Amino acid sequence: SCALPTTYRWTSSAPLAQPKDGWVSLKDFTHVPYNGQHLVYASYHDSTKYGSMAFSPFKHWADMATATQTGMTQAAVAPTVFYFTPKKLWFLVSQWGSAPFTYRTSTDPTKVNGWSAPQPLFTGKVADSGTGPIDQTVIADDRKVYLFFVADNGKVYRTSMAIGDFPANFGTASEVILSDTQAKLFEAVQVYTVAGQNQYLMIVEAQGTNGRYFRSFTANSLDGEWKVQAGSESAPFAGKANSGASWTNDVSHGDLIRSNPDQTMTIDPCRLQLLYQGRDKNKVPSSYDLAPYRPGLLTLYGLGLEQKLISE
Ligand SMILES: [Ca+2]
Repeated sequence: SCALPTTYRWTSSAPLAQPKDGWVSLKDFTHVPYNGQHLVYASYHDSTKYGSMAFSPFKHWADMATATQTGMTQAAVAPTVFYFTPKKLWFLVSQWGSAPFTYRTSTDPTKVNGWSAPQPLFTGKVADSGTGPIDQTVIADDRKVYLFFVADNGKVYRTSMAIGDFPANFGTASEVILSDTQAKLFEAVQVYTVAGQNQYLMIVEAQGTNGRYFRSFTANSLDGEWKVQAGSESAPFAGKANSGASWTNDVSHGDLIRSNPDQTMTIDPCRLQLLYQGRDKNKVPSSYDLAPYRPGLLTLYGLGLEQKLISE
């Protein structure tokens, strides 16, 4: 069985790429499989600001370090990329600029600067947050499309629309679905359909005493109740305690590897992997925004498909 484990254990790659000259970090990854290749969009930070970028499509993770890094002329910070089958169109969702969250569309998601003009996807605000809504994800079932987000404030938020309405502005409304301390429900929410397991998986980034880490929750439906799965820093979904990463304490904002680029955000638990951001634990960053984040890949320990998966 590929059922998600009670106790997670991973092995990690080394840093998978360095930012090209003029950039300090690569962050906040979103990945889709595309024509047999890895297609990764990301935030980046330079000396003074954030932007967004993509890597040239690459077959193997070893390839990521030399893939070409192309900046987007219109920033799409903390992006989400997927294919929306009921419109036969690719979507890139992001924060800031013309609306709290925006969407843009394309027939070919590898045209880094070929996306449509952004339109509003969400125009709400939330209470008790110094950032406002950040770090969206989007995911659908057969009935509805859902937007989940966080706010640096201990809360996870949700809104939805009918499947047949998408895309449109979700609007101004949102609901708190999880609440805890600021540290416990902080950033980088992601939600997935777990293939073959008849369930949904949520991960949320938390600030731990040893580093950033992910906490997991599961639900029976996207409009259902989320209950904690692996929520402690000592036994997290993914963190210093169980990553196998020697180079980074942080296990931070990224994307599980999706089996299917579509709007269901499906993952194959038999092939469970996390594309994350980490940073050198042996240097103290100048500032958070100058932190030297880099991509890394976790692969779950003990998979039946381990060898086939690791060797690609
Ligand atoms: Ca994200």
